[PDB]
Amino acid sequence: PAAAMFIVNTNVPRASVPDGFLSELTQQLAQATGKPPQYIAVHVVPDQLMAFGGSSEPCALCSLHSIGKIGGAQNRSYSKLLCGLLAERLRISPDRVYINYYDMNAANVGWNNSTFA
Amino acid sequence: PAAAMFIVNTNVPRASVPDGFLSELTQQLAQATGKPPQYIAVHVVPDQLMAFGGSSEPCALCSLHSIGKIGGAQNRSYSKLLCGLLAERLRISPDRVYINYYDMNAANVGWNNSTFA
Amino acid sequence: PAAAMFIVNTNVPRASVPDGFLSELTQQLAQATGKPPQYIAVHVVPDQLMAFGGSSEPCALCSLHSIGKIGGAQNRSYSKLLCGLLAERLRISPDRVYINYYDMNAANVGWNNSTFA
Repeated sequence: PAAAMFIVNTNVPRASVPDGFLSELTQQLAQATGKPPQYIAVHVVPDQLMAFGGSSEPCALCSLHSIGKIGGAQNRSYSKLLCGLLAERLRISPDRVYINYYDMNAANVGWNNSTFA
Repeated sequence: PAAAMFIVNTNVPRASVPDGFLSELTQQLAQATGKPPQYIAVHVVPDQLMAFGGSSEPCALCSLHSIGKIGGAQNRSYSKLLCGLLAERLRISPDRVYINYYDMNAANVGWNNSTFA
Repeated sequence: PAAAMFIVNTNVPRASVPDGFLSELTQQLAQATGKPPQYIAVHVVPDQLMAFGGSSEPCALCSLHSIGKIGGAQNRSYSKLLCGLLAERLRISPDRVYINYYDMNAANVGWNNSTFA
């Protein structure tokens, strides 16, 4: 199925989030997952009270929930992509980023008054 | 056990969140799960920077973590309920909502200086 | 591997969050998990619109994602620790706290352009 969602939490200021970033994340993830952009959801949360390694330089905590398209090599590619994007667009060092991956069962994803199973 | 928690993240403005909405979610979920309202926790996050399908009309990303009471049919009923509530109260179209469901092991839920196992 | 991350969401005001709290959480969790503080990430979210049991006294919803070091007894110790910290520092009653525990596969944790597997 086509469902995937990406969340990034960061201490980086809202002003540093470029315009079009939501569409950028959406479409890059659509390319990466082989899912249509219409069912990719994205959520960016700046100005958070956060630390990585006990210090407060720019950092991010992210998650990608997806129905399928999750696994070792795939997650490696996603990590390369997303760390690249966060470094280029949000000035965050890749070694200060965690991304948690979740392969969701269709039956555990609600949408449009039902689930995807 | 009685533990369940619901989170909704949305780009909908804080002003559009009606008064009593937390209690409404709590009690509707208590009905739905057959759990006492005293152990239902609720978290609503408005004004978020979000997109669904690459566009920023009202949308929501939600999760329901629960000890038990999670599964295909149950999740379908929850989705009908919650999409209904989000549409009625938050003006969000049900086809712009994801709800992730999690059946949590008692041993993986901390509360009151211990866990539920 | 060394990766662990902790998030706490609470309705408690930002002003009630003491200075040094991020480092405190980081180091206490480093002690608790036997992981180096350099790979512990922490995220604190105050002033949230939240309820526990349908009422809005101070409460928290937290999560600890970790590569390993998760299980029954361990989670009990973590819960004692974290509820203690939240009560002492954030004035939150331990019976109004949920902490969800996640043992993450190395292959499902992205960091530094790759994963931990």
